[PDB]
Amino acid sequence: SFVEMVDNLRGKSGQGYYVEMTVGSPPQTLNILVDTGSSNFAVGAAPHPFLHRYYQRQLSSTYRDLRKGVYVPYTQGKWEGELGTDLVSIPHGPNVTVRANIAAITESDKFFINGSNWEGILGLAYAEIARPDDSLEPFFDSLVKQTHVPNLFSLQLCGAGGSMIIGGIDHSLYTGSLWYTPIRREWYYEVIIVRVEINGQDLKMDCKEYNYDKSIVDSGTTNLRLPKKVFEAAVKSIKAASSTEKFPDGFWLGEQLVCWQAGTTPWNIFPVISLYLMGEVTNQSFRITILPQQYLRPVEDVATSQDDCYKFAISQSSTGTVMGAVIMEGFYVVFDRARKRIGFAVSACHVHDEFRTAAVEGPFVTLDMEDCGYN
Ligand SMILES: CCCCNC(=O)[C@H](C)C[C@H](O)[C@H](Cc1ccccc1)NC(=O)c1cc(NCCCC)nc(OC)c1
Repeated sequence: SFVEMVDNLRGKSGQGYYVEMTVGSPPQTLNILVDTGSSNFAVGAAPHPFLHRYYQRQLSSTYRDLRKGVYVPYTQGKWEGELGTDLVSIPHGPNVTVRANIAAITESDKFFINGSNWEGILGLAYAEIARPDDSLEPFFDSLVKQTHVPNLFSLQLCGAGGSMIIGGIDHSLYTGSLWYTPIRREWYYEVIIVRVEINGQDLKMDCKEYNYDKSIVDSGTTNLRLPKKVFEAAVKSIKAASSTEKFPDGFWLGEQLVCWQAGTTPWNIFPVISLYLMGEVTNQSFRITILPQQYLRPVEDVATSQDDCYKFAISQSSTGTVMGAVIMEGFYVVFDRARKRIGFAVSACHVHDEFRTAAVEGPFVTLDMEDCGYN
């Protein structure tokens, strides 16, 4: 019975999705960003301009110091602090309490986000990328070891809350079939993209380019991030499709925003993006189709609530493909750790106009999918 965990997430793709958690004895309540792109559980533990509250180790009778420091650098931001353990619970999660590793953040740089309403981060990926090293057991590993919570969780991120189903799959959160792609290696949630189409036209690149470095699923990043060569081809194709309208080159860099009179956004001139993922069966893939309503991120114009403004949510990467929050929105994503696979289905909170639809479709036949992984 997962109904208690439905709608247990708040926040947005721009500043992160967070779940409520309690740490220590007596319980201290904190809002924690859910991050499938990392593996450290860390909380603000000292005053900071953008923190409304923080973990007070001194007030917890169950806190234990590990006398070890830690620092984590991300694509954006970094923090350092002191490692320790304490009792942790998830109010709108499974009814259980675990002793988990906790990094008490004492200094940070461009990590906390003004007005985000979260005070910590829950890294849900594997120990291989945990800092300072892989012997620091991540939270979800601790959860599975100390309780009977099954070794999987699912994320339903919704655009303009959501759900994190801890320990299972809630069939009422999606429609259609779940399609699974193998987790290539247990460090990030690494996957293999075997084909990319824009408005049904193949990008016709060596599929190794799509995974150049790696390809990961990351709820803790906003954008779809693409390696240089793929980003240029994708932007070139998207510009061509919307060429009847003018945008400054800063828009295509995610710097500048674009606006239109409310209700006149020309969605039809922006193409759909189809990402084909390696399937579970020999020579078989499936595809997920991304609408422009996902990669044109709505941004509030505080000057005049007249227009509808958007930011281009596709950016260039030097560390491989990242399927960020705008890609996961509208899909139900199953992180099936027990079976080393990630499932995609159309979400019940799917983004839809009236002419096109986000979709998860298969099967497709794709030869030599193994040659698409970077080495
Ligand atoms: C040590 C090995 C593990 C390192 N693993 C990463 O480094 C991954 C690739 C990355 C994280 O998901 C990071 C988590 C995060 C979340 C909030 C604030 C800072 C960092 N996220 C980003 O670094 C990132 C976040 C955002 N926006 C914040 C809202 C998130 C929905 N924007 C970016 O734009 C480039 C990058």
